Amino acid sequence: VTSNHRASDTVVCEGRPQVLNGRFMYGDVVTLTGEKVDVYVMTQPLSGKWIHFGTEVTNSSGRLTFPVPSERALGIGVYPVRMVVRGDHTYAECCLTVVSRGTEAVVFSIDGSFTADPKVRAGAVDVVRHWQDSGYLIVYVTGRPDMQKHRVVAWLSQHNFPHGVVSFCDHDPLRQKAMFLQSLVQEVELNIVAGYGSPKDVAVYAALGLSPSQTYIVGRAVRKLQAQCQFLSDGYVAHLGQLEAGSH
Ligand SMILES: [Ca+2]
Repeated sequence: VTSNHRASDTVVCEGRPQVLNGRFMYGDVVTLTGEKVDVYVMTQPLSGKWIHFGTEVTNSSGRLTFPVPSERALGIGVYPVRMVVRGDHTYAECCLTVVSRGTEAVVFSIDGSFTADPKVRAGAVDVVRHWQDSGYLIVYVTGRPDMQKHRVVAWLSQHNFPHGVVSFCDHDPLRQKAMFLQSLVQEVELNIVAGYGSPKDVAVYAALGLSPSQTYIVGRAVRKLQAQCQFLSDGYVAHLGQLEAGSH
């Protein structure tokens, strides 16, 4: 019945082609195939005024790829995006983040970093907020399908987690996470300087090229992983203290 539309938070380096993606489903029992969707960008992020950028048609799997015209390409900043289904005026929302080349970022694996509605680990929000206030782009990744974005984002907003680029899976979640982060590093030209998560994430970060100094993992240390990461045995609050007195 009710629409369950999702639009991908898109991060892109300046000057580079800007491409927005979305998927449009109802109830994903129903797939919105072959329907016109209008793409809006709030080019003045605090104005509340939407600008129609163009229109695209969803494919057989309800997906949408919309290219931002070069004449309308957005400068460095974060811009709200809304994709409206013309047929019933339902919509999805996501942010377009345009960054300067070599922008430094921090990755958090949502379930493995933040959970213990699941309860939130103590001091997690403050660590993320610390990284953002220190000048780092926040990137949230999760193995969950974007079908659940509506629930995930809400959770993130409930605990007042800082605004960041949120990325969701379709398949193997680890290959997707690894390759996605790789695409951030090579095609978006981000400088990922630290990765957070649970033990299963170590491999992923290792695949990115992150050193064990830069890989923070929750829960007491595990011997197989011994030289592959830093364990946050004492918790996020303690970790925050150890960040604040510089350790990174
Ligand atoms: Ca969650």
